[PDB]
Amino acid sequence: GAMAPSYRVKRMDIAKNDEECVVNAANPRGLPGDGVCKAVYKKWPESFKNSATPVGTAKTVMCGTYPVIHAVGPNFSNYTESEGDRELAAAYREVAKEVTRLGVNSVAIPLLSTGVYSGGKDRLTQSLNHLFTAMDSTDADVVIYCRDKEWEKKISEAIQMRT
Ligand SMILES: [Cl-]
Ligand SMILES: [Cl-]
Ligand SMILES: [Cl-]
Repeated sequence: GAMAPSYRVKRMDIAKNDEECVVNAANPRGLPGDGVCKAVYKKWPESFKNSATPVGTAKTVMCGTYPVIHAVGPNFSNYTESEGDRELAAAYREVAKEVTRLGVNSVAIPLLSTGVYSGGKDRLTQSLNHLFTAMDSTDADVVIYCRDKEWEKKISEAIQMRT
């Protein structure tokens, strides 16, 4: 575990992370995809061997010894708000199980279902709160990666609020 487990946020490409493993915002079919998923495919293509997994689950595949945790958030275009909310919470719970199983001291994580799977809605708070629910009981240093300047400020505020 980390000596003083923390949350941090950085506004940069998660493919350039300084953590011991990465969470991919994957699609269920293990396809190269768009956004975070395409950056992850370019950086760690070997990790897409048998990475297909259902919505609401996470499947880890090693790129060398570097773990890529493929976490499949729901696409809110297809799911009801209710069912999507349940699957998004479940995906993060499976990420926490994988991070724990791997014994890493740090993890790089995007906000699941906030980009092309958001169904055109702002889900910063929904996705971040489900991240916290899952990861709060883990002792890994969590580093959240985002691309928008205003999102960085809002995520930083939410982290600092809890102290
Ligand atoms: Cl960057
Ligand atoms: Cl997304
Ligand atoms: Cl963002």
